[PDB]
Amino acid sequence: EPEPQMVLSPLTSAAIFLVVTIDSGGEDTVRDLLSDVASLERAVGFRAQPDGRLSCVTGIGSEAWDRLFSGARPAGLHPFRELDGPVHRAVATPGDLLFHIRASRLDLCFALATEIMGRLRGAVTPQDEVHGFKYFDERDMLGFVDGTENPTGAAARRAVLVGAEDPAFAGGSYAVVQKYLHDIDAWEGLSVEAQERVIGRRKMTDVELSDDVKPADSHVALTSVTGPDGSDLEILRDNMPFGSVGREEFGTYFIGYARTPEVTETMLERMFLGTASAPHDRILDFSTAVTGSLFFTPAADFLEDL
Amino acid sequence: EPEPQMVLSPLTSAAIFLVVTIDSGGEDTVRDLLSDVASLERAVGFRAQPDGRLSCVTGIGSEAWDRLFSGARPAGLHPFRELDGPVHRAVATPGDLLFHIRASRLDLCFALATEIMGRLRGAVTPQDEVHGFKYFDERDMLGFVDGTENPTGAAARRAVLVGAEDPAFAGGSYAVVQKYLHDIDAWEGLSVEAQERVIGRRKMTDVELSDDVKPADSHVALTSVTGPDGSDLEILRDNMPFGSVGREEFGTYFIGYARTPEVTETMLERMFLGTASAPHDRILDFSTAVTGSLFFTPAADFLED
Amino acid sequence: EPEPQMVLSPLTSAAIFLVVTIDSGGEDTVRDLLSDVASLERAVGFRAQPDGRLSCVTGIGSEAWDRLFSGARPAGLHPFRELDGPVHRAVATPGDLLFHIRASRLDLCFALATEIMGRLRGAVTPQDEVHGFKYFDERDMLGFVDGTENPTGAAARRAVLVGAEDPAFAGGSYAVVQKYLHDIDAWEGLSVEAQERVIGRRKMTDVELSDDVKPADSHVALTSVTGPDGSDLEILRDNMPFGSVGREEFGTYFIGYARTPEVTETMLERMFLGTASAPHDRILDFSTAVTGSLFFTPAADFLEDL
Amino acid sequence: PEPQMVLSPLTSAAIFLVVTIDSGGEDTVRDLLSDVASLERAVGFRAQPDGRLSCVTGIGSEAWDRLFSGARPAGLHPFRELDGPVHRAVATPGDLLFHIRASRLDLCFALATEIMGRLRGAVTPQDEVHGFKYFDERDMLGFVDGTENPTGAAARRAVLVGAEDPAFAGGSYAVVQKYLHDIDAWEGLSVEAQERVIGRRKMTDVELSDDVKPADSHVALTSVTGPDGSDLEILRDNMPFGSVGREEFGTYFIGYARTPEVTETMLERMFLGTASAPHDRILDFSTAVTGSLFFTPAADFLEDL
Amino acid sequence: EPEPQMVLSPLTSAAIFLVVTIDSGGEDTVRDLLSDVASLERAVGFRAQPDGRLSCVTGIGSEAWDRLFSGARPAGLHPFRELDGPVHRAVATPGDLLFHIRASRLDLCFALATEIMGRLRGAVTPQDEVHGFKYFDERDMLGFVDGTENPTGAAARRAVLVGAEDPAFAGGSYAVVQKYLHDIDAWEGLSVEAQERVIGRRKMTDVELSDDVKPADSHVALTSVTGPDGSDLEILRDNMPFGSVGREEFGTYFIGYARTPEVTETMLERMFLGTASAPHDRILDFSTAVTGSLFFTPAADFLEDL
Amino acid sequence: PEPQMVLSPLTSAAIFLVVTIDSGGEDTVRDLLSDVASLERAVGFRAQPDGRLSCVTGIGSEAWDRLFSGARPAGLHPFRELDGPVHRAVATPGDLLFHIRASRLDLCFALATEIMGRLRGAVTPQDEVHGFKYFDERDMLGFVDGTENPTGAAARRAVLVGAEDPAFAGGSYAVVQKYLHDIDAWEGLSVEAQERVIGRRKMTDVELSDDVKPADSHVALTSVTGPDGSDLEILRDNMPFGSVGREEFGTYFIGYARTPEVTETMLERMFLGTASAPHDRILDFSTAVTGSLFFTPAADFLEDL
Ligand code: HEM
Ligand code: HEM
Ligand code: HEM
Ligand code: HEM
Ligand code: HEM
Repeated sequence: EPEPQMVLSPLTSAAIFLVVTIDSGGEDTVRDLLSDVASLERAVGFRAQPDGRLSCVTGIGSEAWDRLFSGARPAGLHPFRELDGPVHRAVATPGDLLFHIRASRLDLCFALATEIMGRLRGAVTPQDEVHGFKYFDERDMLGFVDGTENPTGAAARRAVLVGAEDPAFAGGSYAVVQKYLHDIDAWEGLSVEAQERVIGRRKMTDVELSDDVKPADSHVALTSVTGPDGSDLEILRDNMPFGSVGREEFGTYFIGYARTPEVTETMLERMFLGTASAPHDRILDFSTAVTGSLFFTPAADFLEDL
Repeated sequence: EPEPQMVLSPLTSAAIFLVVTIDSGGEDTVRDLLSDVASLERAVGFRAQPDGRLSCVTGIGSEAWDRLFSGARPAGLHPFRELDGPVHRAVATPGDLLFHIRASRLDLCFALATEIMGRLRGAVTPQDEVHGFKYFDERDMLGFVDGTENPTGAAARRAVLVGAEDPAFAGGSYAVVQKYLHDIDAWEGLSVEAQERVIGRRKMTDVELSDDVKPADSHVALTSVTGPDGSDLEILRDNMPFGSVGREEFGTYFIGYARTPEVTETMLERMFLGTASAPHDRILDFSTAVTGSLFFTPAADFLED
Repeated sequence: EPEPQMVLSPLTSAAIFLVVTIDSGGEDTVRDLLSDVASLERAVGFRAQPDGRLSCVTGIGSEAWDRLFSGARPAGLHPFRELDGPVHRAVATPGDLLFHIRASRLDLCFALATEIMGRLRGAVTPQDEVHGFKYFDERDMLGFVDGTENPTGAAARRAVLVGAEDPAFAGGSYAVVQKYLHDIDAWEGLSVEAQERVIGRRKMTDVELSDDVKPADSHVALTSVTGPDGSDLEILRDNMPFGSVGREEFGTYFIGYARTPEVTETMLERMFLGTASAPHDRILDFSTAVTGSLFFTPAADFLEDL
Repeated sequence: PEPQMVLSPLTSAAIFLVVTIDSGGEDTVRDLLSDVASLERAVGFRAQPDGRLSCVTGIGSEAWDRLFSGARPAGLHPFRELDGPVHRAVATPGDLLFHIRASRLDLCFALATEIMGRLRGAVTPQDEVHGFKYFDERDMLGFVDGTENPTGAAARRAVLVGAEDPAFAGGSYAVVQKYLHDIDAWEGLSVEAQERVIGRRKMTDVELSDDVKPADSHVALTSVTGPDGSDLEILRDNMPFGSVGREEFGTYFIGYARTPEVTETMLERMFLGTASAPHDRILDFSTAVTGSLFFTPAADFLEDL
Repeated sequence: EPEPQMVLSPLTSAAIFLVVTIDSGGEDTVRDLLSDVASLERAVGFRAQPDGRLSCVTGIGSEAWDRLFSGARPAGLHPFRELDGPVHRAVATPGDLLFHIRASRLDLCFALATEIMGRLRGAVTPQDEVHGFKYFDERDMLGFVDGTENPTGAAARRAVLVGAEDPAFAGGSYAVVQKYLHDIDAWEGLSVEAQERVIGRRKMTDVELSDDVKPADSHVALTSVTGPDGSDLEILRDNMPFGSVGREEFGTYFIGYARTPEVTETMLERMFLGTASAPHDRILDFSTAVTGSLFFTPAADFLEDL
Repeated sequence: PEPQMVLSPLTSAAIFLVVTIDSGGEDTVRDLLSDVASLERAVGFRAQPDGRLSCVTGIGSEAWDRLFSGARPAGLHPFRELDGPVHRAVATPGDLLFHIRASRLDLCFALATEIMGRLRGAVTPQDEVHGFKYFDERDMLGFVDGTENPTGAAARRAVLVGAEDPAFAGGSYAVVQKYLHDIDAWEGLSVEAQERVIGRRKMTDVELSDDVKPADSHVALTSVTGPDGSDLEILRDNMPFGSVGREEFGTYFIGYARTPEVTETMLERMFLGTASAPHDRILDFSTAVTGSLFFTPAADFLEDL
């Protein structure tokens, strides 16, 4: 192979998501940083082994790709597509670079973020900064276990990493991000049985509701899709809660990785636009998307060589 | 008698500091919450034993004290006193309640803060909310180990908890908070040897500089105070870094507990106003205080009733 | 002076409860063992320090007391008082000796139990043996967090240990054990909101229900008692799940320590016989007591000197 | 093809559940087999990564024929009784095996509860054992147990069906026997005598040298080389269990191998002896009270049902 | 109390023992260091809390005490007394200062030792340096669990700390050190049953041999001594293995603390000189003492204020 | 082909043992080599999983010739002395290397004891070092040590012999050098000067930028690009050691590579210098007192003797 970035990371309990745009003239500064970001990851992380588990995944948007590089583009790379649904909208917001920084402790994330933004001062404009924290039993802001059906091992490699279909960019992946805010008051007004019907799984035990009872507009129903192959289409997610109690913000930061954006984009269409049997994903009646961006996360080797 | 709040907490790596003012008419909602805050601490924390190490310490300001209660006031409770130094200023900012929430993980802090603010929606106005994280070798935002000379065990009990000198309020303590922002660019322009001269200890090994070489305007020099009998006056600190990379905010949230505010206030006067030997604490040449408040943290029993 | 047993133990995640009767002629063998039980706890436990957290608490029943010792009896010691409620029955079952063994691992518990019983074979007859385990995040078999409102530190010392009121036995405590079996099918038939009404706290978050809403026949309602003093009366509980899936046994092993049995017995009367405003504790509609015994757990120095 | 979790990390707790399928139970069983992987995830995922919950499902010979039609695994037959001059290996009923392992008992128990909940009415329990690791991987006779198990690629090659039965590649054969030990007898031997029974040193777990290791020692009789001269290996995960009230001290034996021929050879040598050894001396202190053989299919085989 | 030094330490798995003599003219350097040793302990240790468990206990010998201080002497302070037995001899070797440094990791021990010896360069001459490590189940070099019968809690405070019998020096203790080397070949030639008869406990299970079978010349027999009341006289031990495989050195570094040396010295006389019943402690047939020193470890306050 | 445990997890304790084979000792050493894997398991198994005990056994050039029938690994020769204008890399005797690592020194010692137990009489100790990692991966000079080692596939490729010497695939080449430091001298430097010697920042471990990194910095000289254009990498596991009484503060260097050409190049650069650098400045505070090269065979090689 070539070495991929740390897309398949161990379970980590803290994250920083940084989205920036590249200012006029910024391209050179950015190119230098990209070639050093792996060694900054080691500088910050190595001394905190082995509990640290610090990783940084760097992604580049469609328009930024063309400013930074010439030659081939990854096959799937385009701007995030707005979805204007009957009721709900998936918005598009600007973002040229993504840093998805993960570790077992927030401070490690922050130390690496500090170093990266230190090198980019003057070249970039911050668009989003989120400090995420996992709840102690892998629960999210809605109180459900979040992560359970993610693929693992070889299945994950198959679902997430670009291969032979675009061989110049093998080891890469496509990341979609959306920042969601929740109406927790509304959510907390449902009974548990009602909430389970929205998600499609049991709250306490995390056992999937049987097909005979799981609503067609439940989240798990609409995000299960089968390919042309008859095989299930999979993504790798690492959703993180965030918020502020003083400003009444409670949020889920969605990030989904896939070997092609077509998979992630299909799931999004089903959620926002609905199907024959479902107006839309019921989870969107409690969750509003306020950002939306798409990035390509190259193989590690690609970045080293600049 | 009394169970104190969890003022002497184990080392914890995450904190939420929440400072609020009480709206007119809010007093009753607040009173109910104060009587329940211990049981919220257990509800959220008990199931995360024993790694969770969740605690909440609740403090009440001088003006709010008068709105909430009648009868005795704690002897030492007054508003934070501004210090207008020749060069540096310690400001005073509004705050009626303090929640000092600590645990081994941020999410536990957040869950408890959510519960508290949920019960207070409509009664209070948030003034400050800070999510702190300790760096992995007890270092602070300036890269120095932070906490080393805090008292422990019986020395800490003696330094922090109100006793027989104000017996109605035994088990209590006085908390001073200041939010500091640092000029990291300036700081990182000093050599390590220069930084050590600012703090008064060695950066990598955390060994105190010897008396013959420690500057008089170093931080450790100015915050060492001896009482009339010649014994050292101590406080208990739990400084936490915080920040945002995007907005270039790099901060230290200072919190100091003491059995009387006179100790904390003296150290502050020495830092801001100087001594014969020292114009001011050199650490203030890299650190600006943007909040300042004083609270009394009652014994736990006091709140139960 | 006196050093209590390890009644106030840290949280431990395994236990063995062993209840035996003394055969005729067994008294001398039991007396020798009682003087050695602390040294066996060291023999087994010391090598697994400090993770091990092995503790054995030894309790003696009312009629056993008279066969083993002459001199003073602890003031509160009598047989367990059977409760014959309108609906639900707290039975009293034989028990001369209790060994309440706790540790962070079952094998340490088992090792100690093996050594104790090895010395006592010939002289005792086992009546009950339960291997208990912690379930998830301090949850019991009904899926609720169990322990939350126990007292801690000074408050626990005062609620549990005999003092000046019985000075010959200061450092002692009274233990009540009852093995409960649950009807899981019935219980799972309830909505979560209905279950929360039975217990009197929220299931997921373990927040207590407000006075505004807490039923009077909720468990938390009936087991809250304020003394003549105006102060609450507290016990220390360390309930352990146990069971067998093949036999459909799902259980809670209740053990509660108190400085006098009057406290424990009142809570039991409220639960089984009811109050002015509540027939009986609704928890008993899904929980059957099949054992019941009371024991005195002497101070450690009492046992040493035999 | 993805195998089941036969090669598991070291785990300190286990539940072994053996059941028979009632008449008419076959359809309920087939549904459960297709869901058992997702129950494993539901129960286990929230305790990652310390949980290490795994369930291996095995199917007996007669049950295989009730549940499926067409080709059978080449090696699948009922456990063969061994009627030795002194010691006997009995065969007991069992159609399905759930070998559930984790770092904590409660994860095992939660998964067993879910499985048996789906099978209520279709199956009858024959055996349920809750096993625990004892100290430092010791068994109930006080010896370290596991030391010579194969690891990594050697283990993959010893336990997984391959080319020799390609329709069932990814599978394995599990033999289970529940043993009870006569501890009184055992503890009457000196340590040196016990070492001669096992074939290794008690405290250090170093193998006895070939010049002193008896031919009727356990390690001697269970070391078997093929005609090509290579060692024939199995993967074991013996677990202690017991009840102190009943004076029951046991070892639950489970051995996995790519063909039952390997496991069965070792068994014949233990029970029936060799030219130079009447039987395995360990059987003078260990009685088998169960005996069953199961085929543990590749994971994909179960998914597609 | 006055604050004692960390004589009662948790179980720690690494130690450095440093014994030095003070050169002529060294006295002042030494006095400065003694007043700073607690703050060096915090500097080195604080950043590794709470896994670190670094402690240093500082002791002063008889002749050094007179060079360093005027005022009272601790009542019990004298040079270690050589014991010239019929077969075995307890030697006395020079030592003015003892640093007993303990932590969960060797590097913390070493960092503190480096700081201390750095301040004393020029003033002192090293006599003994041992780096000790605990075997993984609290076993010593002879393969027995070592530490089992040590006192804990209040019993330990009573056994080790000076009180009202020498009130000027309350909070202090007396440390005896001896470095032993073992004849492992001889030892390994005994059966386990024979080794158990030497020590007086069971090897694998660490259960004491019963009084009716424990030999009078076993180690546990000769180091059990009762005071006038018939109460056991106890010390606190923290023996540490050490060794060098290339030089065939396998050793136990003995350190025992007591409130008066009379107790420790009694046990030593019994071991080396024997009694009416026992020629000498059989453990000495496999263990040779090559050092011997006695130190007083003052209360921490005493060192602060010089 | 199964390698030894060259690529180990991070371990915080080590023993390095170097011996020579006495005349006539060769049969004894051959026996031990065939058992050393089973001794690693005897001692380590019971301490799973925290123990992480591993033993890597290396054989020198002249020992190879005395011990083995046929072909030699391509790269095996005696360590070549380097006689630089200022600093000298000495070559010292050593036939056998045991590189023992674990999370705790007692496991290391136990295994070392057992090995030397079998070898007493047949070998002569030349060096024995008990190493321990500082609490944040620091070496005796106070710098983080290990940061740029390769990982995973990159490491597998830089360390393990492949098809270029197919009889010995799975093997590796180890160079050891024991270094003693002049701490007094080194502590005389400012932090900025020390950073110039190493080529990275002290506290943060960030590499100095190319326009500030000296050419005689350690990181500068031990960066080597092949004829390939690609970086040439070794795998290091340097361990501090020492004795405070004797004023010895040391770094035990061990580097593995798939050919010694890589390690030897870096050594020439350090000791003999380049176009723009007299020698590695680190050698101005570090004296090598040993030097040997060994071949560490595949595990399978040793098993079959
Ligand atoms: C708005 C906040 C979101 C929350 C709180 C959330 C939460 C959840 C939860 C609780 C599950 C069930 C457990 C699990 O398998 O992780 C789940 C499954 C999943 N979610 Fe989401 N989700 C969100 C948004 C999204 C989006 C935007 C997508 C796709 C673009 C997505 C894709 C999935 C997928 C594919 C599954 C698994 C389906 C399967 O079971 O086979 N999620 N999510
Ligand atoms: C089936 C047997 C039992 C189960 C499963 C059970 C479970 C629980 C649960 C879930 C709670 C709420 C959380 C907490 O521990 O504070 C609780 C509280 C309590 N239980 Fe029980 N319990 C049982 C039997 C008993 C018995 C037999 C007694 C007394 C004799 C008792 C006394 C208490 C007390 C005093 C409280 C706390 C009330 C307060 O909030 O002040 N329990 N129990
Ligand atoms: C009856 C209870 C059993 C006990 C307590 C027991 C115990 C042990 C112990 C202590 C060892 C040595 C350490 C090790 O390598 O794990 C061992 C090795 C072994 N046992 Fe058993 N065992 C039992 C039954 C069985 C059975 C029924 C079989 C095979 C059918 C078996 C096969 C093996 C094998 C293959 C080895 C490794 C031999 C080698 O060193 O190459 N065991 N057992
Ligand atoms: C080679 C030196 C030594 C070794 C290897 C050794 C080893 C042991 C062992 C294995 C035990 C039994 C377990 C325990 O309670 O710790 C023990 C007990 C004891 N040792 Fe030693 N020991 C040594 C030297 C000494 C010396 C020199 C003394 C006293 C001056 C001493 C005093 C004791 C005492 C007081 C006990 C406990 C007695 C009681 O059981 O009530 N030891 N030692
Ligand atoms: C006194 C002996 C030594 C000390 C104290 C020492 C210390 C260090 C330190 C602090 C680093 C920087 C952090 C890192 O990347 O690990 C480093 C890097 C390195 N050292 Fe050394 N080192 C020593 C000897 C050697 C020797 C003898 C070699 C080679 C023969 C060597 C090869 C390397 C290599 C290859 C690197 C990384 C180069 C890169 O940055 O790409 N070291 N060493």
